[PDB]
Order: sequence, then C-alpha cells, then structure tokens
Amino acid sequence: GFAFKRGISTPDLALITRQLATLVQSGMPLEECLRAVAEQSEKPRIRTMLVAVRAKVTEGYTLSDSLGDYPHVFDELFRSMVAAGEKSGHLDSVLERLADYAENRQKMRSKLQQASENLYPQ
Ligand SMILES: [Ca+2]
Repeated sequence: GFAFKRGISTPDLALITRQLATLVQSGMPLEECLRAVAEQSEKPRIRTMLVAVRAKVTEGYTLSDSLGDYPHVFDELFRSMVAAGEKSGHLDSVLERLADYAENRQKMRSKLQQASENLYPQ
C-alpha cells in the first residue's frame, strides 16, 4: 500500500498564492476568496484541491490545517507561516509575504531551468 503524489508547478503555486493574498487583503471572507481562486483556475486539479481546502475551512478548520491535507503541495514552512498569521490575526500580511516569496521562487527557479536547457543543447 504505497502511495505517491506530486505537488504543483512553482508558477502555479505563485499564481494561487498571489490571488489568495490579493482577495484576503481586499477584505472578502476567506471561504469566498478560496472559491474565486478555484473558479478562476485553468487547472482542474488545482480547482479540485482549492474546493477541498475551502470545504474544510467551511467545516471550521483553519487555513493552515486545511492546507495540511495537501502537504505535497504546501510545505511545512508555507503552512507554518499561514498558521502564524491565523494565530496572530495577520493572515492578510502573511499571505502577502508568501505571495512575494513564491513569485521570487518561480522567477529564480524558472531562470535556472531555462539556463540549464540553454547550455545543454548549445
Ligand atoms: Ca508585495
């Protein structure tokens, strides 16, 4: 009974984290923010995931706890940061920090991937 799951692409994580941060900072309810990010996704799997995260949130779970249903997508640091914002009343600010982080991660990582590819078939 071995299982294996992969997360999402670094740009896909950057997009959904930016969108969530944007919506939460505009003052819309968290559950409605999760709905909009899901409904705006081009990726069926991400829609399904965020529907599922939202479903746990509506059943009373914190965002951090709900994201822990997808540990292969949101790592311990990401979830820890969310948990910190929620425990402290600064989810809005932590999501902004997570969105900036994920964006810079995507950019840096994409560069390396591209440079690797560039040099290889040179
Ligand atoms: Ca920023």
